[PDB]
Amino acid sequence: LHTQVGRGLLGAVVNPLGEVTDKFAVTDNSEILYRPVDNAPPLYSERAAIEKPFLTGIKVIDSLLTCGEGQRMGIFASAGCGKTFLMNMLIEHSGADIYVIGLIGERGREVTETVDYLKNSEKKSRCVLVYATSDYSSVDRCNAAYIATAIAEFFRTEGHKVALFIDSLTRYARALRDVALAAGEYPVSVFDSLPRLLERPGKLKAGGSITAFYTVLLEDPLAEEVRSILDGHIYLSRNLAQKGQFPAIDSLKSISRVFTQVVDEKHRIMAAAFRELLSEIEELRTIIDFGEYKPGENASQDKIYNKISVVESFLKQDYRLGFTYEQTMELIGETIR
Repeated sequence: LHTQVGRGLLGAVVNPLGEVTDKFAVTDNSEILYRPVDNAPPLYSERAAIEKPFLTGIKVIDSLLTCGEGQRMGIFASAGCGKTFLMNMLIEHSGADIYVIGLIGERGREVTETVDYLKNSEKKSRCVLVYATSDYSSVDRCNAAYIATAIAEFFRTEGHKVALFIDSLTRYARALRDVALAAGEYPVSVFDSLPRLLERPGKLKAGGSITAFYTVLLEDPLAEEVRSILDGHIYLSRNLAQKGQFPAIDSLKSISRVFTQVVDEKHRIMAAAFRELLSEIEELRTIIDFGEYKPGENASQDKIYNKISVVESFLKQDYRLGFTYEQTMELIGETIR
């Protein structure tokens, strides 16, 4: 019902009981406070409008799927489309003050993977990790989500720009379902914990912000209405991963619902122009695989064909590399020209 919060948790690993069990970094700060894990979402009047971009350093995201400070973004993928590696990129190449990661229902190898990743990360001293493995109860998995959010909420009230990661909402949802049948399942369900959890992030007028990334596993009914609640979603295409396209983000099947609110007109024009070229390329891919593309016949098709490699090159991104907003807009500029 209460968890540890504060700068003293920076660099630490926290189990579903709110106790530190490991560290991936050590900091000079030792601030430890206590707050409840279940807190009310901000009043609408307390919430600031999402107007400022949350840069990720990932070209396809920053250019076509631009995130906003205080936004909730879904990450939809089937294991493995490189979901974990996308999250790692989001941590490395963004510029948040503090990163809070909640790993829900992960095998435990997996938990150690994230820890070993953080142990060599440059963001190590700005991260807090909360985990719940497959060996913990369904109640403990749910609390892992609340603890991570509550930890993030404290940093937000201090005015920090916080990025919250929940991997995954899928395993969290199962745990919630198992908990629901406990006590045999007015006016409180166990099923409604999911919206309460998701409306907690955001930018506060009086405080910092929480930009949250919720991962959803694909193999689902409420995968479709976690989508309904959030402010956008990123889809990792299995097709794109197998073609060696990394990150395997399907731009055309993804959206940031705050896109036009966080980029200027010049950006908006380039993005729209890029998406059309993308659509034209997909049309040609079909025509090619149908065996109806002969060079020389249609000048427009030939012009589109010769744009495929530069477009693919723009979408491609080494996971170790991060791009500034000026670089991304510069690159997409030569792609559509």
